This record gives sequence, structure tokens and C-alpha cells, in this order.
Amino acid sequence: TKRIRQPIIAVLGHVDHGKTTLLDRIRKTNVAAKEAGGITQHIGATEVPIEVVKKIAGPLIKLWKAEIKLPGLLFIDTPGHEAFTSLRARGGSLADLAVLVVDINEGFQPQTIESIEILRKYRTPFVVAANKIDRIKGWVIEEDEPFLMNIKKQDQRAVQELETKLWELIGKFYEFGFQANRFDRVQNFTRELAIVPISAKYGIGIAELLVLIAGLSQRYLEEKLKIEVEGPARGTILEVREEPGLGHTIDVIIYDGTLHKDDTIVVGGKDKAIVTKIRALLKPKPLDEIRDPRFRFDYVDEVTAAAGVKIAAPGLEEALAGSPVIAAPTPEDVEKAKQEILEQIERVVISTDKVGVIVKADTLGSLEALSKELQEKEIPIRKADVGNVSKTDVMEALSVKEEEPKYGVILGFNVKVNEDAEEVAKAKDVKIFVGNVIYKLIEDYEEWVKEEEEKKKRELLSKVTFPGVIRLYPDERYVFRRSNPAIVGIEVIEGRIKPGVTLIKQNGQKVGVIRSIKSRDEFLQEAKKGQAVAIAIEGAIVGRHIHPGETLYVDLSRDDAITLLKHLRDTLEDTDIKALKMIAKVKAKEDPFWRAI
Ligand SMILES: Nc1nc2c(ncn2[C@@H]2O[C@H](COP(=O)(O)OP(=O)(O)O)[C@@H](O)[C@H]2O)c(=O)[nH]1
Repeated sequence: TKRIRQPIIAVLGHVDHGKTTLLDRIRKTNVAAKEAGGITQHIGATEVPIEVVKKIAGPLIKLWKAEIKLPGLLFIDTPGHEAFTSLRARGGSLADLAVLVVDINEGFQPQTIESIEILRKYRTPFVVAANKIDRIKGWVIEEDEPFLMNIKKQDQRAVQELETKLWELIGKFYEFGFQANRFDRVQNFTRELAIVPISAKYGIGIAELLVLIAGLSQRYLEEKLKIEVEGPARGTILEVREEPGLGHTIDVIIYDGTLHKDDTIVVGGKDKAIVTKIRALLKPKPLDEIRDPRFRFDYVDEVTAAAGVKIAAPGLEEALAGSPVIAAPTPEDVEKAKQEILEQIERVVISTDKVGVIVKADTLGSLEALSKELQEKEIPIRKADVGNVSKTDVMEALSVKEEEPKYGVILGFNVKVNEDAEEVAKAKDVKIFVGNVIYKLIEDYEEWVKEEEEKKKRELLSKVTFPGVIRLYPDERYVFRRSNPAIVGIEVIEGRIKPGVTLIKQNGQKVGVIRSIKSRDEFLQEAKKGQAVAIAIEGAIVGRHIHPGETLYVDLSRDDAITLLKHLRDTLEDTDIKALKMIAKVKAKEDPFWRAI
């Protein structure tokens, strides 16, 4: 029986930096060194036996200075952050070690920042791959050549560009508490971060990267890769499938023990534990035995150690991806597994009344990630729950909108908004944010905050009345209409004038409301000091209460005066104050508030 399993390796990195390309290159190095053998096929993963790793490296195996008793490496077929947030029954990432892929030319990017913080919160050891070193200007490319061999073909101009870009890499890594270095320059691999310049498109430096993966995983996970084949199986759901012929099945990576087609398992949902019995296990047939792409699967009796397997069983409809699968041989084992899963749900999901946002995600691991990314930026949270954005979320964000409009929003990560909820989100003006990555969904929300705050200022200026003094012309020649409405040529003495504003005399009597401001054939929305324009005044009649030559003042309220002097002070020019003080001397004869100008 087996002594030690293989480590489960995941691949992280920013989009287009070369995650899937590197995974593709490692499957290619499998066939070139396959050497007359069927390699254990997995559902959702690809195994690389150490016989391939050793012969691919050749004499470079000696760079690790320690024999590798591992049987192989199990690489996850789906890369990225979202795959990494799949967490075990013990809160840890199912990846035993990660590979951070960073484009050497593009450098550090948001998802690089995103993954590094996760790699530290999960305490996961990892290697950094400086990818795309072929786009270095003037680079000598040789297919499937180890990096230490390939660098000897380079000129000083190219090596300089590599050493310079590594320098910026290590600086960013040190800016996150990681001592980074080129791999052949690292002395202590447990106190330092190793960087392997690779070319995932041409296979340059893949030999050195696999040697570091195999070596590090052994010296970091010697003890817990030594699983007993015999123990019950513990796994993590990678995907939930409503298969056409197989019904509801879950794609799972088993990270501990042996799973049997007879086993009773406890499956993690979004709000409950699923106790069911396995009906059938399925794995891919040996690679040569495939003749129809529609029939690639065998019925298996047992899978053990690290294995990707498809589990067909009843009740898996409510199973949640990223949640654990726990085999339970006894009712006590069933009862304990139900506790660990619900304790995991109670620790992530939050339901409160505090004035905050509402967070919805696809899996538990990503829900905890975004909910704490918001806690980094000190954004309160009213609820975080796994599921699609329902109607009753919009109603809860509606109550938050009525309290603080800044937090009456919804943040959904990799989640589709319900049909019955999208109309409610527009009928109540509840902002919904849909995204696939965490950093952008926070930025889009924060960009919305800047928009809304600056709209709040715009609406305030539009609602306040500004001060202004005008004077009617004395000639009967500037009287264009004597009633309904009175249209008279004026000059604005001080401040500014605007339509909808009411006017008063020197004795503080309302004469009418300004219908429109007109200069030449044009219509204006305001007129500032020094402009001679014609204004229409509703309710006023020339000669009745207003007279040519008379000085008129914009009628202001105590609210308008307080707002300008204490909140909009930076918008008042010298003419605006003089207008305001001139109005206050008129309004002081009746209201002694204006004695404070
Ligand atoms: N020149 C060069 N291009 C690369 C390399 N690795 C990946 N690419 C290119 O990068 C593009 C997207 O990379 P991809 O692997 O899909 O990024 P991912 O989303 O992180 O998996 C592809 O068109 C590749 O051709 C490399 O080592 N050199």
C-alpha cells in the first residue's frame, strides 16, 4: 500500500500572465518523458510522476541537495484565485503549495497583490515564476531548455534586462514581507522566496521549476503527505454538475484517505450539511483506451491519496463548490462532520442589522475573501451570504439606503443577479455591482462613492440661492413689457442672478419671481456682476410696485445664508459677499438674524 501521497499544486497569477499556458506546458513535458506507462488520470487534475521530473531535470536534480521520495505532483487543471479559495474540512486551502505566475515584463498587477495576501492568510508555501522572458528584446529561445542552460546563450544586453526586472520584482516582494531572489541565489528556502525565470510558451526553465516544486513540497509537507491509505476520505468540491446521464454529481479532489463507492459522505452546502451515500465513483479511462470523446470515464471502486474523482450520489443538488466532502463510517462520524461543516458556515456567513453593505459570493472561500478585503478598507458589512442576489437582499439594501445612502449597495462576486431582483434594484435605486475579481469590485464601488459624493455637492449648489444685487435702468427705453410678465433691462450690481429667484425692494417687499434672463437673442441661466441683461419678473407690473432706476435685491433665507457662509464658503467671490452683506442690511430691519451679516 502507498506510503506518501503527492502534493496538490495550484497555479495563481494575474490574468493573461500565463497561468493556463504553464499548466499546458507541464502536461506536454509529461508525454515527452512518459516512457511506456499509463499515468494515473484524474478528474480535473493532471499527475506528473517524479520519473518525468527527474529525467527532465537531468543533473539539475542536484540543485536541491536532497533526495525526493515523492511519487509525483498533482496539478489542478483550473488555475487562479477562484480555484485557490476552495478550502478543506480544516479551513485550509486544498493546495499544498502554489505557483505564483508573474509576467516579467508587466510586473506586479492587482491579482498578484490579491493572491499574495491570500497565500499568507492560508500560510501556503509557494514558488514565483517570472514568465514571458522570451519577449525580452533579443532573447535566444531554445525549446524545453532549462533556464540555467538557456541563460548562458544570452548577451549582456538581455541579461541586464532580466536582472533589472528581477530587481523590481524583489522590491515589490520585500514590500510585502517576502525576501525574494533568483532560485540559484537562494540559500535558505524556508526563510526566502525563490523566483524561477521561465517561458511557458517554449518550456524554458520548466525543469528548474518542477525540481523546486517537488523539493519544497517534500521539505514543507513531509509529515502530512504521509497519509495512511486506510483512513476515511476527506476532500474538497471543485465543481457541481447536473450531468445529463449521471444526474447531480460533484467533482472533488480527495486530499486524505481512501474513498469507496460504498461510503457515506457528509457534503457541505450553503446553509446545511448533506448526508448521503455514494452511488458511483468515476475517473477518466487510461489515455489510450479512449475512442469516443463522449465516453471517457470508467466506474471506479476506490480512489486514495491525492486524486480527482467524480462522485455520483443523491442529494448533491444543494452541494456547494469549494466546500468539503467528509466520509463518515459511523453515526458519530456523521455527527462530527455535520458540526465541522456548519461551524465553517457560521464562521463565514454573517447576518446583522449594522448599517453596512451586502456581500454575495459563489463559494465560502471567496465570500470570506471579499468580506475581509472590505474590512481592510474599513467598509462595514450588514450581511455576507453565499448565493445569488435575491429580491430580499435588495429590500435589505433599501433599508440601509434610507439610513446611509453610501452603504445601501450590494456587492456580488461571481454571482448572477436574480430576474425578480433586477427590477427591484432599479425601482428602488439600489446599486448592484457584478464582477469576477475582488479588487475591481471594490474599486467600482469606491468609484461609485466618488460619483455620488460629488453629485451631492452638485445638488446642494443647485438648491441654494446665491446672493445678487441688480438695478433697473432709469429710461423708459429699457421697459420691454409692463405686465404679465414684466420684462425690464437691468444691470446686476453685485453677486449673481438666476431664474426662479424671488426679488425684494429696499424695504424688503417681495415684488415677484424671475421668469427668465435674456441677453441679446439668447436665454441665460445666470448673470454675474457687470452684465446688462433683460429679465422677466412674474407677478410684477412696471410702475405698480417696481420702478425704473430702482435697486432690487435677491431674496435670501436664513438657510441660504448659513449654507453659503459655513458650507459653500470657497464658492463665494468678493462680489458674492458684498451682495450678501447688502441683502443682510435690508433683511435686518425685520429679522435681527441678519445683524450677523
Ligand atoms: N511570448 C510569450 N507569450 C506567452 C508566454 N506564456 C503565455 N504567453 C501568451 O499569453 C497569452 C495568454 O496567456 P494565458 O496562459 O492564457 O494567461 P492566463 O489567463 O494567466 O492563463 C497567450 O496568448 C500566450 O500565447 C511566454 O512564455 N512567452
